[PDB]
Amino acid sequence: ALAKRIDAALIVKDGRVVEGSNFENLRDSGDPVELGKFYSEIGIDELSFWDITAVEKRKTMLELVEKVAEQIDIPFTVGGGIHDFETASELILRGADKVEINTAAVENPSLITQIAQTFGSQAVVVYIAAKRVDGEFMVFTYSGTKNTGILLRDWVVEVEKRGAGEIVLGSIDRLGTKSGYDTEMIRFVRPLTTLPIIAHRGAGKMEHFLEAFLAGADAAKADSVFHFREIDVRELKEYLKKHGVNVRL
Repeated sequence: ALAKRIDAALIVKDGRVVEGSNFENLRDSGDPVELGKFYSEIGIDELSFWDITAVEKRKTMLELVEKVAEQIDIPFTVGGGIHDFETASELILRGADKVEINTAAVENPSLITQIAQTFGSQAVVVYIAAKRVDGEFMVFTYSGTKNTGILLRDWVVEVEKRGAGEIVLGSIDRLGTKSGYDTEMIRFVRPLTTLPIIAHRGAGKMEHFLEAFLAGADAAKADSVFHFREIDVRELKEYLKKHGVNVRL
């Protein structure tokens, strides 16, 4: 098999973890590099960093990927406000395994192609934020707030065609919610693409992850459930492996 992956997402701003973590065993529980590193040691397969720095942003983001590339041994993705090829190229550049684009991809899909052909499809992740609108899955930009009018089913196909290597599927309705991943959305998207699917939004308990993997997800991304210690990563992996999921352990 293919191993299923568990991803920790970190939101960062000015080199800090926005809202920190409860890993007080750490020297600075709000340091993304030390927190990233610590997750890699306890059983997280990949890391994700989303930057919301002010402009200050480029230097901040470059310093982040430099310090992470040097310290951590697992794959990592860096996003966003990465609006052009040059910024993307430079971050990959500086040590990021992948760049994640969302609003930029929708507004410039050719941006997927450009990074893909210079660095390979494996270097490009497109975050799709989607929401049911009148019985239809629609793609949304600007953190889930702007209805683009594009069907999920069409963007998924287009994203693939342009050469993305992987897709985050984030259920806007589940933002903040704790009651499971949107497995019906996962199951909708699964037969449309052979790209890897990373589920995002909704995780509350270990069983949620088993459900998303049944749904066809190749990876499951979570953040605050991990940071706040609601779910222990080791315990999550031992639970998945006990119920037949092919996880890293």
